Amino acid sequence: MITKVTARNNKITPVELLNQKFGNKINLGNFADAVFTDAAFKNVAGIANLPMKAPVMQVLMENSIVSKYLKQFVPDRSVSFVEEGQKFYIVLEDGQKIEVPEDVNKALKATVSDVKHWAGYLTEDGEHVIDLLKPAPGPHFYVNLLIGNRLGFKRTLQTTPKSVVDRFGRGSFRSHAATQVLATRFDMRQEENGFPANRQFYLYEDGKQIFYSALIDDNIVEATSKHSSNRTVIKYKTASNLEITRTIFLVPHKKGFPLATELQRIEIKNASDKARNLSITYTGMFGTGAVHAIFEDVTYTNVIMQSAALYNDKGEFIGITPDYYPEEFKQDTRFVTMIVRNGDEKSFPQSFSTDYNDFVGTGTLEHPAGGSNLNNKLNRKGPGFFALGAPFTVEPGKTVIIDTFTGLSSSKDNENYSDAVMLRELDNLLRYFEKSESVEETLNEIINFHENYGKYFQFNTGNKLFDSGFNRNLAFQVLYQTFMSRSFGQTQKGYREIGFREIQDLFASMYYFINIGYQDFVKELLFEWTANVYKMGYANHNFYWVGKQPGLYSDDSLWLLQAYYRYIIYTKDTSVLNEEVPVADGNNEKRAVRETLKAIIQYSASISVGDHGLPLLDLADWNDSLKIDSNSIDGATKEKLYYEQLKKTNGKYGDRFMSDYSESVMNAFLLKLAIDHLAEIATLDNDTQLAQQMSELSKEVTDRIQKHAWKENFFARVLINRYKDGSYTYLGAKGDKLSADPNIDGVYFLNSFAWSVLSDVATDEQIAIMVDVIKKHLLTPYGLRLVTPADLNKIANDTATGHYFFGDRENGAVFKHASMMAVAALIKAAKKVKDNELAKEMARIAYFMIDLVLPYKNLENPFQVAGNPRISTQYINTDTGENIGPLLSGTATWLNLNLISLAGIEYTRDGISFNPILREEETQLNFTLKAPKSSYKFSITKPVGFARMESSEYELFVDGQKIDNTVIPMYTDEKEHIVTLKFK
Amino acid sequence: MITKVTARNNKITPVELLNQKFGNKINLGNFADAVFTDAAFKNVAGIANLPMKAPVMQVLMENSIVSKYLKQFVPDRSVSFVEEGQKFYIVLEDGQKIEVPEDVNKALKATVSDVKHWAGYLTEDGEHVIDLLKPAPGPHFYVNLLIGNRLGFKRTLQTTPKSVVDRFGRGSFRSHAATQVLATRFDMRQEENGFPANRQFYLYEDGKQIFYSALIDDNIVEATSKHSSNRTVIKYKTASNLEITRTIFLVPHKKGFPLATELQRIEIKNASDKARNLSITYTGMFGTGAVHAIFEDVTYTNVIMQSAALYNDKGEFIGITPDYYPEEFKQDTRFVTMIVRNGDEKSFPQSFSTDYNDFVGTGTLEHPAGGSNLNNKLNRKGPGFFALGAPFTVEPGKTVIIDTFTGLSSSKDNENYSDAVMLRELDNLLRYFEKSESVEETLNEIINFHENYGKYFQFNTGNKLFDSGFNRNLAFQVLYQTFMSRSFGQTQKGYREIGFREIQDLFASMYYFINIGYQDFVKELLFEWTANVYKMGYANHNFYWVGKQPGLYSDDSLWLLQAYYRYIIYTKDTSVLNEEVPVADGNNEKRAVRETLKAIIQYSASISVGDHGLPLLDLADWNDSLKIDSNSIDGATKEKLYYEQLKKTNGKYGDRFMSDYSESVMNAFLLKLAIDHLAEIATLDNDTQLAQQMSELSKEVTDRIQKHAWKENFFARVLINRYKDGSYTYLGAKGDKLSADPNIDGVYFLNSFAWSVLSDVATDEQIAIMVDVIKKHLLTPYGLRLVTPADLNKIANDTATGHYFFGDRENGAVFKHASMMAVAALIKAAKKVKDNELAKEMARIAYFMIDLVLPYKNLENPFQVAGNPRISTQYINTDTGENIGPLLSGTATWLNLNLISLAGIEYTRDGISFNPILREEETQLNFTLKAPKSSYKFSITKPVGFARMESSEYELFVDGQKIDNTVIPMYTDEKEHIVTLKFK
Ligand SMILES: [Cl-]
Ligand SMILES: [Cl-]
Ligand SMILES: [Cl-]
Ligand SMILES: [Cl-]
Repeated sequence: MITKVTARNNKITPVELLNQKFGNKINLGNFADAVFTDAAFKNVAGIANLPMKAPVMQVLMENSIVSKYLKQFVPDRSVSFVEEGQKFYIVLEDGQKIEVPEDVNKALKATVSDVKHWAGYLTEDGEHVIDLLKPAPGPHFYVNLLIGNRLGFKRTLQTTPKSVVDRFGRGSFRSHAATQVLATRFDMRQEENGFPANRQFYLYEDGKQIFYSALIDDNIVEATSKHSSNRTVIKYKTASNLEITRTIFLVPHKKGFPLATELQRIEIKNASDKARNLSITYTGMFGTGAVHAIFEDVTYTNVIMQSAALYNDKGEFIGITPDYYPEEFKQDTRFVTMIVRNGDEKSFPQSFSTDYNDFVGTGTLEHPAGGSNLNNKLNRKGPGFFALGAPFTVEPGKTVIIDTFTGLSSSKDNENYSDAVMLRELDNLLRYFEKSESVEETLNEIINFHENYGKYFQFNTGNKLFDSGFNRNLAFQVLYQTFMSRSFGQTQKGYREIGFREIQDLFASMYYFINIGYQDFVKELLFEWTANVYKMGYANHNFYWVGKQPGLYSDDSLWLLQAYYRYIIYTKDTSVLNEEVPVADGNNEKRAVRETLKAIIQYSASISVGDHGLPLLDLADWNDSLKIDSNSIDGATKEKLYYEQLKKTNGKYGDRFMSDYSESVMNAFLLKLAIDHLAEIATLDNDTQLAQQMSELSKEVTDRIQKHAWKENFFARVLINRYKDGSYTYLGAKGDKLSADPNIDGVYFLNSFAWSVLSDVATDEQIAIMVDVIKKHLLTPYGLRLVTPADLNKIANDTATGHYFFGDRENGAVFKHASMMAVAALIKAAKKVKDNELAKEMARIAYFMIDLVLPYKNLENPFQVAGNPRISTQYINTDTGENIGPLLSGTATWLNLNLISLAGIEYTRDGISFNPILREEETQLNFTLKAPKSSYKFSITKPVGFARMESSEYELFVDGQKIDNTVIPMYTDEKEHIVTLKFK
Repeated sequence: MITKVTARNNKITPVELLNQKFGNKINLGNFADAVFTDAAFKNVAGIANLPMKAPVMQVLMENSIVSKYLKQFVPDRSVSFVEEGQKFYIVLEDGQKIEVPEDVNKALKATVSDVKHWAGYLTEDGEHVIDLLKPAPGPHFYVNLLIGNRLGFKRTLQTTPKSVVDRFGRGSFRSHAATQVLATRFDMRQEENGFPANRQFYLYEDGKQIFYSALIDDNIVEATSKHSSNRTVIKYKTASNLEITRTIFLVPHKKGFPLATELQRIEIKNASDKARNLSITYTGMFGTGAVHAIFEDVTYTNVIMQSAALYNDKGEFIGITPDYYPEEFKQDTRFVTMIVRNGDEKSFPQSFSTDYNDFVGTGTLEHPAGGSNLNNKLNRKGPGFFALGAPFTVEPGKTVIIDTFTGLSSSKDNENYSDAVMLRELDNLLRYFEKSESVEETLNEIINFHENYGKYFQFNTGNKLFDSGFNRNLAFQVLYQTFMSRSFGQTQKGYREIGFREIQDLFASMYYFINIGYQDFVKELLFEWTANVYKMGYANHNFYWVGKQPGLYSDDSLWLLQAYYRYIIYTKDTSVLNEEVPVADGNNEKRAVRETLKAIIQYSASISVGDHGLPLLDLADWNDSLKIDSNSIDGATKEKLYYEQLKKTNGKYGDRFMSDYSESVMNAFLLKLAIDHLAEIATLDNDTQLAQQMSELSKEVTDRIQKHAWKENFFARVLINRYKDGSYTYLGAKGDKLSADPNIDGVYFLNSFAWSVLSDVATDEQIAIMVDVIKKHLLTPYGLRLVTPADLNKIANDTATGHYFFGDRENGAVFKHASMMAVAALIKAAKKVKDNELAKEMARIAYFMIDLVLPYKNLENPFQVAGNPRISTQYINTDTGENIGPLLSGTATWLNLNLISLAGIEYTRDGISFNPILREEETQLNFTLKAPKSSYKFSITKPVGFARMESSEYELFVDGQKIDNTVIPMYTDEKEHIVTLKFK
């Protein structure tokens, strides 16, 4: 009877149909756009020969002239617009070509004139200039991320403030953890991160609204947004020649300031020849302290608070704070204030409202009925809506500046906390920003800070989109992730703690922090992670103020050896091994770092191992889908069972924990690398016993991996020990019996390849075999997928039943973080494998994948690939090519490592092992590199084609002297050194 | 330095300041309104002599003419408007009285003209007629609640659909449990129950928007809403003489229909002299199946679904369904369809959109840029936004009808479930509603169903607001709560299961259901609760599909004896005692109801008792604040410990469980009543052994309560057993040492009084003493508070510190459910106490409290008392008098019981024990009463003053015969009997 047609099962698209109906009576070009004319999909209206994919028909339908014109043909007849000469015609299925009227011709010409820039463009400094009327490619594309600065102050990760701002300034603003200053919204749309009033304001004249910052109407003649490094600037021009500018940024911390302050400066220039008597109404919504009650008890969120007014020492109203009854919601105190600067005069708000219903009245948020006559009523309840009002006359050619300060003080940074602390810190803040120029000086301080931070590594290639993308945008994102991990963004809105394994972010950022004088901050972070390791060697899976989930995931601790290795090899600072750091078990116990590193290795190499001597998988490892063992145990449980086992069987600590649990081959590689790292650290520390022990153990673990985990054509991913009849014994290579694709024998995991190489286990021949498998079965037109299709229900039960349509997340996506770990392996191998043709191929795959993740390239075909042109996104949908959020991701961290590796930089025992791998079409590469006590300018030349030091002829010079040693010294002479490499 | 002034600490209000500057220069009347002119509160603008409190200055400020005029004086000068003759003047502090201009005079006259009806009015049938422009007293005031009908079908409480509708049709619509059909909103405002698009639509003419159902602009000349029993009707008239009517109701279930369907009929009449070519765009937002991911992973909610189109057998598009990938979200299937009826023609939508971004475009939801040219694009992602479009020409004087059907099919009502089941059920639904008249016939069926249901008891007094409020509105609410408990409303939006103790709702509703032929449904509910009792006698605290929380709260099982007693005494059906019902412990074990009732009593009278032989409190009882014992145990834990104790101490089952846990005196009263009830049931069942055992146990328990819980001037609330030195031994009477009010010796709990009387434990002298304490310390100007101030930290560290400002919830509110249980006690005692002056006083308190809870009285001073004039609300704030939500409450259930009790009806062994208690000022009371096999007309007359059968002279007649027996038979002769009572 009734039938159902899904979006995916719909037989044909509008553009396919347009081509069928017109493709051989007009030239449709390389791109076109079309819409079905009715809900049964039999006819289309389209337009030919666009420069890229873009929703042109949608914009044309918003135009009353074109819309009316089309209704003489649609819906019963299909039509296509076509431009010949500089005239537009409409075409019918029967062949009639009708020259469109003059007014339709103009509208069509204006609409197509700049399609190539509809998603905006990048400045030479990598800032995104966005048109406030144009459609968005996707919900992350027009988003900026802002951060404070708590360097030099306590608990930087846990206390730095953070904000998200879209092109209209929508979004939210948080202090520590998920403490909301301006309210988050948890609703149906990814596009809605915050309550809609946040950061927005209205202008009035003669009691009538003339402007709302989140509404572009016919009275707005220009409106653009510019996302830059740690600030957003939004500009509008009215038909009445008012020029409005909004600048939004977070205040860097200073002693005595509130823990979080977001500053929004509003400049209003009267570019007309007549004075105007205006007023502003500045609005927003404070976040609730009772976040869970938004779901459970909205009335509770209202009754537990009231609004309160703030007054300076002269008795003048300055703004609003939401006042809470319960003690648990009094440990933070929010505020909003405003100063109006009008010539000589400084003034504060003259009126306010604090009840959304009274403010909107019979109107809407875009056109509030009470917006021009604020009622000065302090609301007895929440929610903490606010509106602050002030009048000002602005003379011809003059500007009025309104500075707004929104924020929160907290017990997290103050003993003996009460709202009296907020009032003192707010006074400190307002005194600091009393002089108009202080706001611009602080903004310039922010700009200069991030510019200085980025100087660790700077590309100079003349592709300015690439150079700015790396030198500014990626450098900022890696700083952002060091402080914020994966805890905040446009669509990351729930409370998330710091995952132990996300020490990875420091792998890339540590060099940046060390080269602006913050080596001690890097050490602090290393020690903070180290305090989340237990005596036995497992780790809290997550931490924030304290740690939780002891040993729940099997990979976690192993990542810490990579962090220590990177730090110690770069700085030669072995003193960190002797730091006495709290053990995660508590009871006031401390242990030297060195002994904790040994314990990490002993847990995964000796105690928590399976029948083949490889680390147990436990609940899961890096891959949360590998819920292979349904009766897994965490580390606290394992520890108790382990001591009971040693007593029952007369064992000694360090003996294996006995079980039929499955083994993680990826953990085996992380462990082998960790052991190598500790061996090299011990050698640098002149600790001969530990170096010998670790070198021997590395050899042993390598032997176990080769004997038990190489399976025909790949390193397996999991070894399975509970089927003694042999029905299943491994997952992750040919013959595993677990493929869900009839055309593939085996399941193949990208990380088995990547980590076999990064750990220096895979032989050259094993690499060649695995790369062939990757080319055939893991490399898609959108990049390297994480794994091939598997049927894990044959061995396990519940991370089962699929949740995604093909292309999304676990159903076949390109996970860009994993893709970048594979690229790290491809680069490392391309530098050293003997076979130059294997090296060439691996480098081609590396650059292919980097090209699919570089954010600036999202502006090449933005309405297909979406993403965000200044900030990474997490995955590529393999059905559509769309880059899909969230923003913060291991992608950015490993992309940074990978581009520096391709430029040739690896830090080793004796200095910089220099071995660059350029693109085949590049003939030059130039960059600068900072070190703590020296600097370098690197220049690389080569012919077109693949070239690498392993197989190509070259000449290397340092400071004008031809040298044969490709390990460049780490200089300490406070000079700039010139490195020149010329391939023959 | 900076100072802070809270809403509550603000020294003086605007009206206080208006009175101070003008109160002896003009007569400000009984009511006035005022606003501060600026943020420092030094001056005011106000208006004199209003008929009630109302936000008049707010409405005046929305008026351009009045707002401009007031700027000649404000903010520097205070002003008051005043009306002399029928002309308006403005007064200044210096005495100047200024006749205001004529345009200002007109605006002022118009604004004040109908203030007394700004919150709407009630029709004679109790329906709330609401103006769509006027402000709301509070967020529950303009709300209606809708319900389906699953009587005659399986799992009624778990499967009946339900909806919330405000005056604009905003809100949400659910199937089983918290399954969302139309999306709920969990955001900052109590006013926002649903996604804003839900139920709303636009009209277009010549490509231009002319109407949006949720926007009243200058082109709307009339706009009202009428909330009635189980439907809402919203009417608009445009300046162009279009008349638009929306009717919203839930479809009663029929075999073959979807489990949930909400029908919205839209009627568009062209009351002009020229035909109009119009189109409609009908919108909404489907609820997500992944509710938790709205908070945790919004991107997930989008990617797991796509939109799909629906087509009838002729290939015509009919609507949209959101299609889900994961199996767990495929067990319900949602739909929306639409039919346009235009003269002879029936048509279906010609276009649709399913992407919110494409629909709104550069516009707003109120003015969407894509609303008149839907794109016919099926969205590959969620959220499930929908817009259905259709054109129609409407001739002069003619009407077009658009019927919309929104709903969900479910596996909860169908084996072998898939979306094919939805398509079949939708076809059945649309075939049923093919003929235009079927919609009106179903609506009339609903109206007639609720009118017939209410006939069990009908008041006929000189007050139609009271009569309709009881006979229609309260009767509906009690039905609603029988099906929905406390699980849904404007602000009740989380998932809530059925609380065991909320069997209370059936105490009132069972008589209504029995008198429309649904006695078997009442039995089924009794058996359903009985299956949530464990063998030992404790109960699951909550249940829905299955039960949970075994014995967590100590009072739960005892309420079931009141339900069985009411049922058995009314019907004489003792057969239910022999029903074999599953025990909550499972393992396919069943037990006869009789033995389960005995076990309930044994648990609280013998096993789970403390040192005084009274029931243990456990975690808490009816009162969730009595977390006195921090090491409490649930029933499963207690049962395991109990069997171990019987073995260690050589005991027998039925012996006391030994502990120092605290005892609940309220539970002792519930238990004593339960025992009396089982004794009487056993006597009716001719079970002499059980009757004698229960009568003896009642005597024993009464003696325990009198000996151990009467403490000088009150029955205590908790006995404390863990302080062997006597430091504390009770809570709830003089001398308990636990008061937090220096002026009160002791803590007093309203329920100690109420349940001591309802259980027939309190002596007349005890009642007199407790009523005195109540008058002095529990009776406020807003009614009976639940408890006096207590400092429980002295016995239970681990506490709270309070969470509310004074007046709200636990900090001193009038909890209206508890107030009604106390009124039930006051009525019971007033009928029987020997002292007529005590009876008179208690009846006065009873009617005082009833007057404060009757919903229709919320329209007397609505901007102060708020609430909802058709539906109860939960509490009264004792600082302001505001009635605060939520809507569903034990208030309605016990109000219904109390008003019937006051009218004189109590069912006893031999019939109807008739003993009415009228108001002193009443001289007559007439009502009708239905019984299963007879009916009654009751008439009572008396002179002014207090009269009751216990102490006043009267004559009682039945069918014309004077009688002395005040127990009227329950007749079975299918005749109407006339009962006449005349007090002398
Ligand atoms: Cl994000
Ligand atoms: Cl993996
Ligand atoms: Cl509610
Ligand atoms: Cl109580």
